[PDB]
Amino acid sequence: ANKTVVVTTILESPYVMMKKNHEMLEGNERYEGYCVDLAAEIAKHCGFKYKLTIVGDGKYGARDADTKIWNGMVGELVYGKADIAIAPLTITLVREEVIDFSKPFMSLGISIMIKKGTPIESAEDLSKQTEIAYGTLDSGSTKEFFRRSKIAVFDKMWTYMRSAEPSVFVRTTAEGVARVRKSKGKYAYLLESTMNEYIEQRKPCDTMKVGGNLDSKGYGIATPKGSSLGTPVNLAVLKLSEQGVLDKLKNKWWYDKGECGS
Amino acid sequence: NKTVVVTTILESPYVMMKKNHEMLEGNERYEGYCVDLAAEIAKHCGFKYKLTIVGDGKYGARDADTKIWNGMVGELVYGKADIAIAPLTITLVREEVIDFSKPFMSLGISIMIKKGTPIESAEDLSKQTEIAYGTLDSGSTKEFFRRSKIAVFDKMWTYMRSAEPSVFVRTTAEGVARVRKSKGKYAYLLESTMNEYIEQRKPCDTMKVGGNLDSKGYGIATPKGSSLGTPVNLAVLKLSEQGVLDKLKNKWWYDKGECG
Ligand SMILES: CC(C)S(=O)(=O)NC[C@H](C)c1ccc(-c2ccc([C@@H](C)CNS(=O)(=O)C(C)C)cc2)cc1
Ligand SMILES: N[C@@H](Cn1cc(F)c(=O)[nH]c1=O)C(=O)O
Ligand SMILES: N[C@@H](Cn1cc(F)c(=O)[nH]c1=O)C(=O)O
Repeated sequence: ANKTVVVTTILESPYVMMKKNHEMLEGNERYEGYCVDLAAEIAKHCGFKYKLTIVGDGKYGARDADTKIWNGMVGELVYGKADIAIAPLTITLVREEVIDFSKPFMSLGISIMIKKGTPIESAEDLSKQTEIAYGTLDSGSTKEFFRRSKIAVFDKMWTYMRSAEPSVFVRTTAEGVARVRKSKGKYAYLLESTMNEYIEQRKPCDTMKVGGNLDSKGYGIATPKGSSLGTPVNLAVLKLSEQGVLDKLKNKWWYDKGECGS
Repeated sequence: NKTVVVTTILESPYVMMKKNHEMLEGNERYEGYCVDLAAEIAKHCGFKYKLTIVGDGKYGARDADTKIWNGMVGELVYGKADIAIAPLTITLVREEVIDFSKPFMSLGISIMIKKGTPIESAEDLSKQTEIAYGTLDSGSTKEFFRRSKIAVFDKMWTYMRSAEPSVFVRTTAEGVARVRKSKGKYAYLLESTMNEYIEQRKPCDTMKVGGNLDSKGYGIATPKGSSLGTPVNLAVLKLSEQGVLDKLKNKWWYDKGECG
């Protein structure tokens, strides 16, 4: 019979955030954001009840080279702890081999965040100098993009980042933002364009996205391989796209209440 | 195994007839982004294939009366082709009847005008009557307008469906020619990918205006449940991650730009 769907997700703004009065709230009511709204829409169109659960290790999902064990949200799906992931989870080949993904609900590419006034306009620019350090989220699809790239500029960037001291990798997007804001232009952060565009709209309005994106991809709703939820969830994503709901939700969480002007 | 029958469509710069194609044979008759993409997918999946241009020259729509699918979608649904490798938009009604890979290219509906036309947006088009406008007479753009509940787009559809003479065209080439020859009195609604290609082609007399009206993707399609779906999708993800899709886009779009 019908069972409550366990949703794995991650505290990443503005996708899932603690509500102001979270300390006296319980269950799903503790959270707000794009993916909270998206989970409600998907659940409504698919006819299920659900419980939002923040991934224990705070990771997206990577496979350890030695143990072959998956961590993060991907791990929660692979090992049967969650029924679905509704999060800014990038569709990647290695993940697609072990979990199912809907068609993407949001587009993005790796991008560059600078402190305003930093003399950098492109990845090439970063790669041709050493005064400004740069890095990525310490686990996830961005780091993997650099590790795997055969493109010379990106390989050069990876060769620098992997050996940089102190480490240029950060544990959370928030840590990356802090490092940009505090480093007087001497750190630049490589992060997904969606997060970058969100942060550019937040006080104190001291960061900006520069240059084109380094790649082009999408976030997808993920389920364990072969789950019966996969098909209706995908149809729901396509419906929400075609109805304009995904556009409305992006505007709601990114731009409608932006803090850095119009 | 056997030779995979690929349905596709003549649409620049995805599939085009080569110069001197009349003395060429088979796959060698054709060139373009989807020709290259088909070669890459087939190499990764280890199959031989035959490119075939869809008989009716359509993308795929379901007749409201007979419920029969035409175009490339129809070729898959009725067992005439094994796979479609083309700028085929992923849509809900199609996803219900065929399988799609993850998308290989992003696009949105967009506006093409003859340069100097006093139009900057869909809202602009919707608020006037001097300039006619239309879409490809079958496909996802037409369906977008037919189904939209957004006020500006519904207003546009209400005009287009009843316009006389017809504002709909059989091919993109026909829509572009109509823009070019109508002295600013016809604007064309078409996918941003095609728009951006045409904008950089002689005679350089058209431009894209405004933002895109939606955001979606093209996918590789197979008959529902086909065993080809899984390896083809993995191939699309590999080509994406390797930077090959970007290389192919750069090759077929901005490399052949003729307008500076
Ligand atoms: C891993 C890659 C193969 S990928 O990310 O899946 N695709 C790569 C390719 C360059 C690309 C990248 C991004 C997009 C893209 C386009 C639209 C969207 C959303 C708004 C809608 N997705 S959809 O499938 O078209 C829709 C009908 C629901 C999300 C992603 C489309 C194509
Ligand atoms: N979406 C990524 C995780 N992720 C998140 C970010 F904000 C970022 O900048 N880079 C990144 O890899 C994934 O799914 O691994
Ligand atoms: N990709 C569409 C077909 N298609 C092509 C175009 F060039 C266009 O402008 N509009 C459109 O619907 C589909 O798959 O129906």
